Amino acid sequence: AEAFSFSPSGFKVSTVESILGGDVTTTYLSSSKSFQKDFEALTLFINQYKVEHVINPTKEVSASNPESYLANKNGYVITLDISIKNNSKKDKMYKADQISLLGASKSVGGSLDNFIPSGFHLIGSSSDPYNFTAGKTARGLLTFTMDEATYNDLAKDSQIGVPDPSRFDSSSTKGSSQDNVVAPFPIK
Amino acid sequence: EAFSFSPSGFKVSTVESILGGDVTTTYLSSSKSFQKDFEALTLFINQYKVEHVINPTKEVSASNPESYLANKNGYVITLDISIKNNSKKDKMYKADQISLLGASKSVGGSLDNFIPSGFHLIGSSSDPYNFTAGKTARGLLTFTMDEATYNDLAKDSQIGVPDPSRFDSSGSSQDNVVAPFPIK
Ligand code: NA
Ligand code: NA
Repeated sequence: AEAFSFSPSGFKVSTVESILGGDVTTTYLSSSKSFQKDFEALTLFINQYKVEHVINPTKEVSASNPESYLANKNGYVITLDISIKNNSKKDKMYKADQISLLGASKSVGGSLDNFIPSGFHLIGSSSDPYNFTAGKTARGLLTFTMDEATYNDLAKDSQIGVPDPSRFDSSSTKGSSQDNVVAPFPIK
Repeated sequence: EAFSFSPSGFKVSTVESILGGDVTTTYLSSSKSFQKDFEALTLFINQYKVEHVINPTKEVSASNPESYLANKNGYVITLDISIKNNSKKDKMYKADQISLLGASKSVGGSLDNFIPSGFHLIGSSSDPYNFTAGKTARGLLTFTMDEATYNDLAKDSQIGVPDPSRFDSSGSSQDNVVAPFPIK
């Protein structure tokens, strides 16, 4: 496999190495579906994910680009291939960058941009990437970027926190009605 | 008696005043239990209580999120927290983005629900989310949930406290904290 894609072989190609250089290794790969949650209207699937260890990065990265966090230190990038299926007849909002990884004493927020090539972003609709068209399934990437200590903190019994889409639904007026999921999410 | 930050004052049930029914404090932590020094802000948890609400009897406006527990049993967890701004510049923080992280569920906080007048966490008179340089703000943060959700959290309970950097206009540099938070 030469170019990154959502296929089983394409997914193994390192966007991270293309950006940071250095010594990059895939330390964990989960190539089969590992999560499905049916909320009221949206179903979220995790199709596959990978964990990459970057040491001794060597490429130039714009200091203002959030990816630069790992341009001058070792760390890990965890890339998830996710799908959001809208089962409703109405468009629904979701903000997948609000998904987090939960470790022992640290948590890491998701990104819909870091280490994600054009063509592979999670986009609900052209009018608004956060608005998921009725009936459709959108597929794209979500990444978590961290230093080595943070990976080590998450290494055993990490979880993934997935907010209820109701947080983003203007008709929902009680925060306590949210069914926010916390699920096992091994990264080692 | 009236609510206050004293050890006995903190035990006064604002929740019962709003919901009626039968309200019982099932867990009480009366000594400082959490401190994190972020870049500019230090956040402390001074004390907290867990209250079980059974069969509320008082009317609550439907437009008030407190009404989540107007017609069901549940729990309200109230924290007394302080935020000190060690910087020479005012800093933003939205403490309602703190969450309780359970075994399989999480619950977001509120700076409004079940909090008595005079005890809100208010960073400054300009904007409650803006914390005045060199000052310490103190006030309440609550978490409201049904019984099943409490039971889930209580099995394996942590608190998630976001790095204030997320609210500072000027991501992986975030030092987001997860801390033990026993609630039974
Ligand atoms: Na944890
Ligand atoms: Na937990």
